[PDB]
Amino acid sequence: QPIVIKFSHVVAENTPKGQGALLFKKLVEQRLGGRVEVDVYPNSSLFGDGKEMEALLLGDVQMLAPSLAKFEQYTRKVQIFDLPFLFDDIQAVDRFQRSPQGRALLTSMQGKGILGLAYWHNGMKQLSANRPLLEPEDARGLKFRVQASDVLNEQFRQLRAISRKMSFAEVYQGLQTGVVNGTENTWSNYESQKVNEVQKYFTESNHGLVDYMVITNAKFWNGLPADIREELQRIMDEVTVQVNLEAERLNRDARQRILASGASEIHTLSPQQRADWRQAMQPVWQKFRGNVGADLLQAAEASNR
Ligand SMILES: C=C(CC(=O)O)C(=O)O
Repeated sequence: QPIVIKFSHVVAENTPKGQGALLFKKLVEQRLGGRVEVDVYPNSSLFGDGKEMEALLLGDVQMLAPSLAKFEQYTRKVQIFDLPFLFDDIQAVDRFQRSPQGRALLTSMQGKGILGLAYWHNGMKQLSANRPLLEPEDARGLKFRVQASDVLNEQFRQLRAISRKMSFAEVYQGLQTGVVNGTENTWSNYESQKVNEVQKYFTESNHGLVDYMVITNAKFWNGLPADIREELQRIMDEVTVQVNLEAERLNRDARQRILASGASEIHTLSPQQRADWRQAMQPVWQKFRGNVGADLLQAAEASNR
């Protein structure tokens, strides 16, 4: 009789998405009277990148919240969120997500059996490496780990660097062993996974973002009793507010803990240095302009107002 919802993810528990998954479980327990139960599998403990979606389509899991950079095998529209320097900050991405177009992207993969339920924020991305990254030319010849995204692969190729798509669980070992010597991520991801132990230099570039689309199997979700589906959506909407609030503070704490370690430095780009990094990376947009389309790019650019 109880409907079971298995929510798998790849991040540590002490994170926006980690706390969000646990909060969803808690609120379902406190409000659904045992009619729904939620199991949460963090840190790739059940499924890591890629495999998670294969499992979602098979029904081995009922809920995921993957980075918006990881949907190119289902749609090419969500690639917009990966374009470097498109969004000035999370407030901008939030505006885009709220737009009619941003809301419609939650159904962009419905024909493949994937239903989006919400956007969760994590934060802006920074750059890391074993050498200082002050000017774009510093990235040349480095090997950067990226999420499984052609946009992100091309971003570093544009900087004359090598890109290596790797699952999130593999980043630490990849950097520790030299398979990669740098990467990009939020302060939360870096500190939660202790990647600062293997990256001496960080650059607060805010050159992109890590945000998530909470997703489910359309067949499973659309097959739930209406009253339960609606209540679960209402809970999810409350959980979204909480995740979005904790994301900001968790990212600030993570930065402080990295700076306090003494084993890693952080360089903050001047507005002009940032413009130069933007100038060097923005050419990549031309490669995806066709996939995303002029309207989405217009809406995203308008979100910076
Ligand atoms: C974005 C991530 C992980 C995530 O926060 O879900 C990554 O870099 O693979």
